[PDB]
Amino acid sequence: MVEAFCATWKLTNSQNFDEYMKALGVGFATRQVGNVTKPTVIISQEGDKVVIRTLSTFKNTEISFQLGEEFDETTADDRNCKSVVSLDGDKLVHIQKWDGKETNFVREIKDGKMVMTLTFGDVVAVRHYEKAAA
Ligand SMILES: CC(C)CCC[C@@H](C)[C@H]1CC[C@H]2[C@@H]3CC=C4C[C@@H](O)CC[C@]4(C)[C@H]3CC[C@]12C
Repeated sequence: MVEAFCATWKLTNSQNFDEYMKALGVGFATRQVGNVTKPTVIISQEGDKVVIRTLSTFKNTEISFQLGEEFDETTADDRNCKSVVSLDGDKLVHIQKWDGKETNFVREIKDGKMVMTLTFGDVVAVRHYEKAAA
């Protein structure tokens, strides 16, 4: 459940991310710095809401949401999206819709690490995070 994700995570490895970035139409200037930064993602629960903070040398982002309740999200690549995060078994599914398009993130816990899968059509990226000290 959500508890399993409530920790501080540090990005260690990214697979197929540049490809995915470019499928999204992410501009070059955001892309090249998105390939080298290793963000710190801090997930917690305030009341009944999940809070996701992201510390990065490019941008610091923060979002709050209740599971299943749609909300406006301005992504780090400046996409104004209608987003929904829900529980899917033991995984979190984050859906983003914008400009008639859609992309999805799947957060899971495999072997102690947080594995996040990003899908835009047939283009898929996988991002790996290790638990770090709070
Ligand atoms: C965080 C910056 C440097 C990345 C560039 C922003 C662009 C490419 C968009 C597209 C997909 C978005 C990402 C989706 C997944 C993650 C995992 C994590 O680490 C927090 C931010 C991050 C990385 C988002 C930040 C913004 C993002 C990366």
